[PDB]
Amino acid sequence: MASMERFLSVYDEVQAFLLDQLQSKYEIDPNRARYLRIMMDTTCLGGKYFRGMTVVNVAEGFLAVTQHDEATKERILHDACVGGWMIEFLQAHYLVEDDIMDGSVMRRGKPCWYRFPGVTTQCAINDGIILKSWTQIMAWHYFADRPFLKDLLCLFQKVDYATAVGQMYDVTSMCDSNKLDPEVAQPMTTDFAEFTPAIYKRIVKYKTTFYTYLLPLVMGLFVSEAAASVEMNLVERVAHLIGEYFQVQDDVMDCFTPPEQLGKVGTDIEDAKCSWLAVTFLGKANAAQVAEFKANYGDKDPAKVAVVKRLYSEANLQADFAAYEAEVVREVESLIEQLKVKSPTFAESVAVVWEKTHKRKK
Amino acid sequence: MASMERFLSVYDEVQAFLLDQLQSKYEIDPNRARYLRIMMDTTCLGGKYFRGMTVVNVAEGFLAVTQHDEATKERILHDACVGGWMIEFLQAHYLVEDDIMDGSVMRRGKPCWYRFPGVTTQCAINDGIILKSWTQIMAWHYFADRPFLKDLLCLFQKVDYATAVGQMYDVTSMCDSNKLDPEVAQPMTTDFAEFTPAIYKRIVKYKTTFYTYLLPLVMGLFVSEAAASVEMNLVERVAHLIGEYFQVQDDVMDCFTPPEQLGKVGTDIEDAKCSWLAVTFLGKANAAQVAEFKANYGDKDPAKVAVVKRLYSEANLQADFAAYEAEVVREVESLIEQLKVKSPTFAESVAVVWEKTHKRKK
Ligand SMILES: C=C(C)CCOP(=O)(O)OP(=O)(O)O
Ligand SMILES: C=C(C)CCOP(=O)(O)OP(=O)(O)O
Ligand SMILES: CCCNCC(P(=O)(O)O)P(=O)(O)O
Ligand SMILES: CCCNCC(P(=O)(O)O)P(=O)(O)O
Ligand SMILES: [Mg+2]
Ligand SMILES: [Mg+2]
Ligand SMILES: [Mg+2]
Ligand SMILES: [Mg+2]
Ligand SMILES: [Mg+2]
Ligand SMILES: [Mg+2]
Repeated sequence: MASMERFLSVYDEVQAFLLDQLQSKYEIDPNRARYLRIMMDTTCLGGKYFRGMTVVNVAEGFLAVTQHDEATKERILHDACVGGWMIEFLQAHYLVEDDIMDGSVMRRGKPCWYRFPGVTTQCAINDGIILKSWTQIMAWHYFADRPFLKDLLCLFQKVDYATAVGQMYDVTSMCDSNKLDPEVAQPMTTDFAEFTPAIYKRIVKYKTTFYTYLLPLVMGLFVSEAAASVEMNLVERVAHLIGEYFQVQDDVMDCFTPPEQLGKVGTDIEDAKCSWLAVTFLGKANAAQVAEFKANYGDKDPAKVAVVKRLYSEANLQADFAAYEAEVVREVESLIEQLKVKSPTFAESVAVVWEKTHKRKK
Repeated sequence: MASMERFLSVYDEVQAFLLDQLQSKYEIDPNRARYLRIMMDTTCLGGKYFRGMTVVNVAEGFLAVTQHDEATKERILHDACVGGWMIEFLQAHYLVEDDIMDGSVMRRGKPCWYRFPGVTTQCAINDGIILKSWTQIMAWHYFADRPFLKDLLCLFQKVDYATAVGQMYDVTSMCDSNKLDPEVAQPMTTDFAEFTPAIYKRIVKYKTTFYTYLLPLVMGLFVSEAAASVEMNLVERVAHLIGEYFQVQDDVMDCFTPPEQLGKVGTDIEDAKCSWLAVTFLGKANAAQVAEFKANYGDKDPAKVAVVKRLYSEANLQADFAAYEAEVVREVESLIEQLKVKSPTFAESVAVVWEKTHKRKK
């Protein structure tokens, strides 16, 4: 509501500072400033801002149940917005490199940045790297003399690294561990032995949950100086859980949601990704169903994709997702309940985060 | 050399720390731990270690004239090495992405990281990103209670951003600035109107000088708690001057130093880089020489590349270089003299940095 407007207003402020500074300190010319402005806008906007708005929400929750002088209310909320944009830009960074890494065509209804007619792949790689650097400029500039600066940055470091590590689990999830070797070329897996719930869970824990859930939540606490007033173990546990469900949704939608609605084009089947559908399929498939899977998965051929998708339809995975959903709903409620004990209001924020995640169709 | 091996010993400490942390905190498996170990070795080792050793030298220079407890001596020298390695991992990061962006084949006598038989481009982009995250994991781990932690991290960020911006100038140095529009396909320059000394200076200042000279020198002062005893404006001026000269050498070597000596294969001509040779050549070429250049520059064909090299030879470009060097000598020497005023030992450290840079053959 008033929350979204404030968040969006801050972007313009952040962008102005960044681009103005490129002029006065970095000798940028008008056309390259425009290039980076459009880059920023394309890769940072048009998402649903779940991450960014979570830190705002968490911050709002503590303001509402307490009393603050108007000045201190604005500092915190502005800080929450800047923090949120740090996260949004960090995802921008990830999505840029990820689309290149996954050979994707579309993101958020437009071409992937690296596929923009005037954008070279080589430049896109560096653009992505600029996006992450931007998070650091904005933290030092806006949070210069904040008590939480050191904790915020340290946490940002840890989360970004966990995500880089997860991306390598993800991007190497179709290879055989025992044949993984920089010196020797290696084909994708034939046995699919490493398509297990445990291995799947580990990829997702790192590539997704830390920066999508833990960071927005804990960052919200940081700007409020309210970390102490929650059971951090619970925050961690609820972030990993909602985070995992989030990625399961993403994996399902990759296959089943029309691009016209999703805003992106699926590549999981073609890239031989250890997705939730593939693992769950191998969890229930008979001998003939497995054999057909192995002969068709991980190949660009549009016909072979249809054989996998057909197999996915026949195995009632759509319904296995419901049984997973139901299970997750129980666990989330359980953790929300446990969060109410020390912080009834943060638990409400987590409830909101959950409902948004639960109800999304992207 | 003894100090070299002492420096390398800290690399083993850092590696062992990173890798052990991946096992105990990141659920890494032995095989991926191996992969990342070899990635680290290939990307971080085999260079001259100029950047890393420079921070060791700076610190050694202050220790010789200052009063410290022996424990404090050991700490400063260990910090020096760790900081040196932060910088070497930062270059590792830049070199991995840069070799992808420039389409290069060889780095430090071996294939570029992305050209390793079992590496692939998509995980190489991420490996590169991992390298930079390591610099931050290092900083936070080894420097946690250090008074210079905030200054070091803040300088590191700015330097990193500077470089990223510089890579953006570099990678778009062959487009007409007016044609720079992400919406519209990007044809290479035909007039070469932007191959001017001032435009060349801008690229180099940002892509090279900050991370190659400024960062290690100031790093040496931070870990030493010796920043107050230098004129920082002098440090900046000398860093940018020696840094530019360093890059000039690199551009010359790209074309003239045989790959067996250089440890890398030149791509500047192929990529249509705004290199020193191109800028200098275009600044003295006659009408026919310009024409033939325009007809052959920026193409992969080895016969084309040969003509540009043939043209460069006839243009007597080693004579422009000797004239550039002779003046750089004057100016560097003048800055070293000025540094002696507040800091004779730092001045001497800059003379050593310069000496090594001046007669490097790769
Ligand atoms: C972490 C994942 C699964 C990438 C997609 O994130 P979103 O679908 O939340 O992307 P936007 O809201 O930013 O578009
Ligand atoms: C080539 C440039 C200008 C980047 C630095 O490379 P170096 O020449 O310092 O490479 P290593 O010593 O790290 O191999
Ligand atoms: C950590 C990077 C997040 N990646 C999410 C993507 P993926 O499913 O993990 O490749 P996408 O489905 O949005 O392209
Ligand atoms: C950060 C940019 C430094 N890269 C140096 C390279 P370039 O000449 O700038 O591409 P190389 O010649 O070592 O490949
Ligand atoms: Mg993807
Ligand atoms: Mg991906
Ligand atoms: Mg996906
Ligand atoms: Mg290069
Ligand atoms: Mg380059
Ligand atoms: Mg070069």
